[PDB]
Amino acid sequence: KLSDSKTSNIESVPIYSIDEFFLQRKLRSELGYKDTSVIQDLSEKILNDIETLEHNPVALEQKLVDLLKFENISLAEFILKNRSTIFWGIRLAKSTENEIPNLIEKMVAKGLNDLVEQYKFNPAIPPVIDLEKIKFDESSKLMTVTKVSLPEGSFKRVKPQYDEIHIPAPSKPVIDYELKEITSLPDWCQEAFPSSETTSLNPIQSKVFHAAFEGDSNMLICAPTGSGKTNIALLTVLKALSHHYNPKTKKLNLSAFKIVYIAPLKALVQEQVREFQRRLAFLGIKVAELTGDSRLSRKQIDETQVLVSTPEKWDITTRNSNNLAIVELVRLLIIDEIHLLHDDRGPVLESIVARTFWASKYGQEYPRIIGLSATLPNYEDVGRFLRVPKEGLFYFDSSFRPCPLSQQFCGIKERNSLKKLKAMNDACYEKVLESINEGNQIIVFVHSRKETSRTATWLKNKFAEENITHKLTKNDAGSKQILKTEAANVLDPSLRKLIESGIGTHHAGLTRSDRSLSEDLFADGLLQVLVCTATLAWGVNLPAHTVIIKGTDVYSPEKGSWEQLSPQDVLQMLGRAGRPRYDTFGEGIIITDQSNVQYYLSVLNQQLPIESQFVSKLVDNLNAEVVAGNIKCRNDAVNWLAYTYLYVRMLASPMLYKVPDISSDGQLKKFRESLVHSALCILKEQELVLYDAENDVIEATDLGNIASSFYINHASMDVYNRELDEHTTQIDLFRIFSMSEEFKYVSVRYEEKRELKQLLEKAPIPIREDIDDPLAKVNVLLQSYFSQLKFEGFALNSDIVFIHQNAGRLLRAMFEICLKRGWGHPTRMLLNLCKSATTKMWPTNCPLRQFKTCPVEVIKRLEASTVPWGDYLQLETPAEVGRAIRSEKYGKQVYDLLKRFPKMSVTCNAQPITRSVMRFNIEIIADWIWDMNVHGSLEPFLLMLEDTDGDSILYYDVLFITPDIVGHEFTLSFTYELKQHNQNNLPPNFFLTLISENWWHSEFEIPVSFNGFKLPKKFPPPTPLLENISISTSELGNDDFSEVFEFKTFNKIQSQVFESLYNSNDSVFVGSGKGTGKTAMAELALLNHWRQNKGRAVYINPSGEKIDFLLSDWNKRFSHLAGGKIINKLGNDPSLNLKLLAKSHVLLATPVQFELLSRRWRQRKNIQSLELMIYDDAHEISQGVYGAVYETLISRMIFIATQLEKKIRFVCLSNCLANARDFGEWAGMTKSNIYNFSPSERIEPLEINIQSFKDVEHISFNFSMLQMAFEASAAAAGNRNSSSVFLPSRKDCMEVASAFMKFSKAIEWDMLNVEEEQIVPYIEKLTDGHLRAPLKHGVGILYKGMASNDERIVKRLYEYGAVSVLLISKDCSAFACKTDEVIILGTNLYDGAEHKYMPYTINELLEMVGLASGNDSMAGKVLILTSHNMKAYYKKFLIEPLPTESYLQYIIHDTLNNEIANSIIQSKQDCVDWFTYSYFYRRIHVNPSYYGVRDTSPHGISVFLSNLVETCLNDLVESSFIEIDDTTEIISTLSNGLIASHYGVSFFTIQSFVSSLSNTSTLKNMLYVLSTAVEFESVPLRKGDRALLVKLSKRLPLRFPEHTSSGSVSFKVFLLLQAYFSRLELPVDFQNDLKDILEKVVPLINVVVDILSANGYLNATTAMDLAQMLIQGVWDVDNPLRQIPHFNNKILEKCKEINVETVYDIMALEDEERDEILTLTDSQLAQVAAFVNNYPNVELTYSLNNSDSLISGVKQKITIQLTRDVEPENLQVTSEKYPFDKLESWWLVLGEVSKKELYAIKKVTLNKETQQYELEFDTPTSGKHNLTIWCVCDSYLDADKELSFEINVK
Repeated sequence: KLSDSKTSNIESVPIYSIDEFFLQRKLRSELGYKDTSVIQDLSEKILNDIETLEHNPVALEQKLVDLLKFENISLAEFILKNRSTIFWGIRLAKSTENEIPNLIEKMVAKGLNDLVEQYKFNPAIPPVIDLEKIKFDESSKLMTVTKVSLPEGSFKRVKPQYDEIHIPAPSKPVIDYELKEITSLPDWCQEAFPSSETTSLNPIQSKVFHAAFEGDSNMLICAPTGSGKTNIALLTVLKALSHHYNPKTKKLNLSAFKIVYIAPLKALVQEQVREFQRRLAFLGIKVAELTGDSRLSRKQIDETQVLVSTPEKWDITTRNSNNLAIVELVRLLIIDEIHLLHDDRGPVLESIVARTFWASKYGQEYPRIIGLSATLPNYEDVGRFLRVPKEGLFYFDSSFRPCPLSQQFCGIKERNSLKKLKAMNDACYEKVLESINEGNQIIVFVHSRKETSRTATWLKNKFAEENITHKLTKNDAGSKQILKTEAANVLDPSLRKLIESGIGTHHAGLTRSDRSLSEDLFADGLLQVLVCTATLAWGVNLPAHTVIIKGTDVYSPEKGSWEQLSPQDVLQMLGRAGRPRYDTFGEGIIITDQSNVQYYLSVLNQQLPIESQFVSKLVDNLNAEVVAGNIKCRNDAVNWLAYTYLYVRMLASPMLYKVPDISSDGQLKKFRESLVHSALCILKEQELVLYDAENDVIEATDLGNIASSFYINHASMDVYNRELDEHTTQIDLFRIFSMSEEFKYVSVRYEEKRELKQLLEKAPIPIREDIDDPLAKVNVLLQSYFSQLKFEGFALNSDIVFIHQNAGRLLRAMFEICLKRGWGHPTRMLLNLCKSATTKMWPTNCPLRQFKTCPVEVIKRLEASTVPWGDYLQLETPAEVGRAIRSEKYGKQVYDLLKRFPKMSVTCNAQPITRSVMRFNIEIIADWIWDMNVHGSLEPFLLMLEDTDGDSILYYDVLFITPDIVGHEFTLSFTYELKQHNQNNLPPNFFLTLISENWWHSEFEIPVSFNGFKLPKKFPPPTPLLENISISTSELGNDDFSEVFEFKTFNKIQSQVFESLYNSNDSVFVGSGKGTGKTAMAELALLNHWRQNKGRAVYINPSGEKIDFLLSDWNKRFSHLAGGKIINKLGNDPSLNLKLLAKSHVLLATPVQFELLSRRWRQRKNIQSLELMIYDDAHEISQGVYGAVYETLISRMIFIATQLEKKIRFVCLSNCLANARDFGEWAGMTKSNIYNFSPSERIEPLEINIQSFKDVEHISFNFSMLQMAFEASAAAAGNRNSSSVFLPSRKDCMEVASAFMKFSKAIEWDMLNVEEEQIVPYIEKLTDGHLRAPLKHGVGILYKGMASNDERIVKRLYEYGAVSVLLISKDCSAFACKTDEVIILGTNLYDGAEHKYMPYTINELLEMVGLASGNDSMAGKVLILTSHNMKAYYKKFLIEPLPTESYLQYIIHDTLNNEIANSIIQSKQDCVDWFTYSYFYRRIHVNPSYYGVRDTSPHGISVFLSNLVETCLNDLVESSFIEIDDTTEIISTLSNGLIASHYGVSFFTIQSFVSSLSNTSTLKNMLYVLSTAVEFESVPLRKGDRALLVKLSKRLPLRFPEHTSSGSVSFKVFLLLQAYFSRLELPVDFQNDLKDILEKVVPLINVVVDILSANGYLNATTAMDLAQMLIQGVWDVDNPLRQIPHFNNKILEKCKEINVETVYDIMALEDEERDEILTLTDSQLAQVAAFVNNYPNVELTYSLNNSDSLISGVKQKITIQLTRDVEPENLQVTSEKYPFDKLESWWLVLGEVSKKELYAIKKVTLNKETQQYELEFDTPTSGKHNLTIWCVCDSYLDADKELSFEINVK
């Protein structure tokens, strides 16, 4: 443990780590005595002083101060704290014969504490090699053979200034194959080849056709200059497309299919993207240039199938693990210009090909490997490299060129400098005039940039001197016209004069339009000569008859000098020689020095060998692989090297690669080992990787990851690692930058010295380096680039270009390094430096400059204003903007930009979970207009939490701002384990900074917590268990009880609490780990409660599944043994539930369900009749709102026990907690029996594994985790321990199932875990097809919404051992299929609420973990796969349970309003009085920091409560929920709040409804209003489901209002309720979402209608009509028979024929009629009977006490009699669509239709066959009125009855 100072972990030492050599190591290392003997004697003396000193630690401290020479006191302190521990620890390790005495001696010497503490816990020889010796010393000339061979017909002609060595054009070849005609091809590809001039493939393209199109073999095609690579590629592309094209379907699967094209330069890449885009458009395939210049633009790249890119972008892409997801998809790889293997880039291509054939692993399929090459020797070896058989290995010579190319080599002989300029110029003019005089055009390549125009001038003047006739025109009447007319120049450069002489200049730097209009002139035959830069050879396809190369000797900043033109450039340039259709032959001519002669010949006549340059970067490519985890020992690298070109070429030729001994090693194993070690130890010593040389183990480090993933050379990384201090400031960073390997050879030429010094003098950032020093040059040029200066010299320009080219990735690497080390200012500065690096601007410049569309004149007025830029942002009007910039015109413009500038507003706070842990909660709003044109698809932001100083970085993350989160402010939270320094001494404040990754002066930072906080006191100890092999079924009084538990023995931890449960009648708490058996504990309390004949018993549990099981379980074991009725509860019908409570001895309910009853304990007598209440899984009283309600419940029951004096017994069952004391005192527990055990108290052994993976914290999971998981799973299955895997969702289960099939079907372990024969019948149980083929291969699946039969089958099959691999959706944690081993794949799940990925929490994960119990002696095994940001937290809180805090603070309005409603709380004081019974109140005192308490003092807490309540009460009266009768004052409930409390709806939902519902609102509007309820926030919102909702919105008529976000759940609800009304077929997800939605509707629509009916708005009758639709699952507009169960369209249709519409006609239907209509099965028929024979029929009889004599405005009473045809046995409503219970309730309504006024209304339950109700109403205005009485049912349709009558008013 490395640190600048002593920590408590470093200080204390355990015995087992104190080995036989510990002390001397520690002394020697700590003190610094390299010599052995010194420490050898010293340690002896120290231990002797420890031994013989029978005094004290002080005397030893003195003696140690003496021996350790008064310094290194921390060492003395190490010795002091571990005096006896080390002193005896060093002894025990020497021998057992010494040990046996030493334990006794140590025990007798009172050392027993340390002993209990103790009990409580390759034959390698490395050969060094010189990498310099291995790399080729011959420099630019890789000529391995001086002997060149020319074809006959060639000849040498000597001339005064040069030798002309020329070779004639090659003869046409005689192929013995007939070419494929364009029409001879298959049908689906005819447009892959244009209506060509020849309509046939050429010989090269024809011979290869077989394997290239009909076969799928890997291959290497080596062909001469310009072989039409496009078509050759297209053939193979078309072949790859084959096995994805559907058989009969004339369409093509553009999924699970990708192709890639690798080309040397980006230009050619773009050219091929163009040539492959429109060319393959007809197939519908999309092509793309791989935006490798963006790592964010690799997520959206997936929509394209054809990728064209550079080797480096591809290498980075494939190397970075995050992209491994889509690598498997590729099945075709075309490498263009493979012959670069000899070039410096080769190692990359080699690395890629190596990568392909290396980590195939599970894949077993290698993509189509196809290489396109030039004709050069060693094509043989490239074959063995690329795995090419002879069936694909092809080789063509110059003869098969589409246009034969003649050669002429000009060898200049000059000794003079300038005279060579005329040597080239005269030799050029010789050939310019030679060619042009022969009636054809020419093209010329130059060595530099502007040189093209300098050469153009010389040639123009040389002809003006003489001819100017051959280049003038081919016809002055029809050519010089355009030359003088349109071809005459409009463009602006000097070309105005040049172009008129018939010459061209394609300079890489001219305006695009100029270039276009320029090359179009050479194309159309006007210009007779085109001079150009190299770029033309790579980009635009513009052929010419003769090509001439001038210069050849080119400058290379990488080497800081000059080198000969590379072979590839020459070949590519000659790639533009000739015109196939027009010319019979082409021609190439070269101008070079006689020193070169043979080299360019060896290039252009098949002599240049292809040798590997891999060694040069071997160390880098090795590092990359080690990072990938593909190398862990030497032999991995040894095997890795076998897939390289180097290897093959070494095998083929050991004498050229300098291998000493192939004689012994012939396979080159030993050599590979040596080389591998030789590189690996360099990586070791440079701190890239960690390597144990002897024992063979390799582990990549942060630096290695940064090195590989950011594509940096190891040397630079070393420099950065070693030079970069934590104290580094701006000035040093530039020097650190300069020292990079990339600037190794930056020569400070004296020619440049003057011009440089001019800059160096006046640089804005100090440079300590002298003018004659590379570092200074680099620094200057970079700082110059940041000011975008201009230079005249080519030498300077090329250099600064190179610099600013690499500066980006270098600086990014530096930043990442600084961030990983946690150094503030370095990263802070470096980010802005990277920004300046990319944006060409200093932080002193105004960001308006950064916009591509901005006011030019405005900015310079701001840069020179001295005014803070941030002050312009708050100018909220174009006027002030116009003022600020001194312009009306540009004000209106820039105003829009200010409003479009990335800016945010943030706020946050601190929350101490526990002493050592601080939680940070932040809330952020993004405030700008997302102008896509500039912002792009995404704006990243660096989030950084740092210390007081701004030095050390505490926490960091990256926030990704997308378009649809702007304006939509949101929250985020994270964990920081508090610094041990700060933990003891409170610091003032931290700083939370947020800065844009690429926008200037967006930075905004703020402080955190500060205002003072009290950290919770460190947790007290748990209560361990004393020895028990005790308790039995016979300790139970009744023998009948003994037959319940069966297992005579009681579980270990379970037996302990027995006495205080089975016997004692006291309030009791049991916190026991989940999986230990609390379920069985609960039963004892009941058995005691029962045997003593107490009374009604209430079992509470939020876990629905467990309730559902327990009901089905208990009445099979308990009901008939003592006369008890057990029954559960559906909260959806409180009225039913009340009766269920009254009608049962014991019941099961969720917290909210029972709370819904208890919230009127005042009236409901059967509440206080209770005596026993069991509170299972109580730990969830902190689980949000439902938990807050759960808290409120038990709080109430306490309050009831108090207020009604009669005591109630509380039996709380929970999992492991923190300080149970609060929970105990809260529930009035006897402090004696509030048991609380720790997690590590499990009755069985559990072994939890946890693994961290990088770059997954913002996604579900990745490939490595999947592989890991399946490895662990199969490995577990191999040992008869079946495995259960938890996944985020069903989708993932399916995908992972497929993954299981491919994974298994490619290895040894791959079985069903059972016979392949006996299992077949169960495949016939496909009630869900999805599970067919997966389970068929031995993988079980489980998901929410699964059919009952499926779940039965699969789970039972799993238990039978039919499958050891179980896949479970997180949702189904409830389905507790306990197993031998559990796996957790990913801990993140996306949520559209917070608009990001959300992590698993302790409870879910724990509930998952609980499912572990190895067969008897076997340990239960758990594997958790997660991210780096979470591992610490999980391992922290899974062993040390998280503190249970109160969520109650969020539901204050609801509970307060409810308590006010029952007139329990009447005064302000009574609120606080009530609060005293809550966990919140007892918990806010022990951690006032967590709950936002302003003052830590108890006084402050009381103040907090007072202020809280006051604000709440004001909030309540604000929206008319309560009324405060002033004076003590007294408070009373009002309508809205009374409704809220009555039905149990959130305050804000009510508020929303009130201010949204109107007298003009309609059915649609009421639906929309309904969908906005707060209660729907718990409804899922899966990633991308919106797309599905849009698809549904086109099937449904009602339109969601466009003036609200469709990324909200209200949208989903609004649509799905319609889908429910329309009985529309839905997905498996939406139906569960639908069920969840429907669960919460019944007591909501009642609130709607009750709101409406209170204001006298007759519209209430609408909301009712809505209520019916919700219960029968149909629009109230359809045939009254559709609501009947199973009445399909056939029956519905038949009913027309018999003239039947109403339900009444169906029950009145004769039997002989049913037989011909009801074709349904018996069950369905039974349901039909169940619906029909309960369909109510009522008769309405109004009886007004006096039908005329009413006083105006007097409250006249009317009596309404409701009668029923029969006595109803059961008001249980039936509906095949509504999946709950419900009463048949009726609305009585009295209102005036003409005035839309409802006079009276009454909600009733029509139980008796006849009854009557009294209503009273306000007599309306004087005159006469038409009153109408409705009687409607809220559960059925078309059974509604109405009456109307006239009234007269005085």
